[PDB]
Amino acid sequence: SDAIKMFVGQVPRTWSEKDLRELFEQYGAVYEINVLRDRSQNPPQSKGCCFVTFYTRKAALEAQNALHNMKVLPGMHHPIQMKPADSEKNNAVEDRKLFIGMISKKCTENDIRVMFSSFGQIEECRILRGPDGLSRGCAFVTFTTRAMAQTAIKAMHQAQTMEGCSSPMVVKFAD
RNA sequence: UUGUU
Repeated sequence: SDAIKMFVGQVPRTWSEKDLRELFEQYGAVYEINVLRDRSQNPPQSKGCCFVTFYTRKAALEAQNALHNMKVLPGMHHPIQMKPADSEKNNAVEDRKLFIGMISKKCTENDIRVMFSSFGQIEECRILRGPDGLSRGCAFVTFTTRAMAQTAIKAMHQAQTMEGCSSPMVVKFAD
């Protein structure tokens, strides 16, 4: 597939980029290798992990299948751990998720889904409830794209007041 | 009791 950066743990601290390139190139072409370093004192030191960026997702997956939880590098007591790097995380859920406040306590998950369905696909909708299943009068709504969440906010924030509520509905990005 | 899982 397209390029992807993988985080790799249980790499011996003595290994450099050269050693890592050699290992990974067995499975697919490597764009870049970067050993994570600690510069807190002299000299800089490997943190025992690296990033490897493969040109294709296919290569990354083949390396993962071959290595993750399978290959134990020299001196290690656990096998390589490999997964996509944090920097590759794209649609953080946290940035696509709305807090909906001041909704009626009678409001159902389905009620909220319907109210907000016109703005995009809703991947999740949860009413916050207390111990006795009573609504806390608020919800979380996750859209598939933040774009759809912004659209809902502009259209729905304080647009109406629901049954039993002291103020208009609150629609905003979740904390 | 405006309540952010």
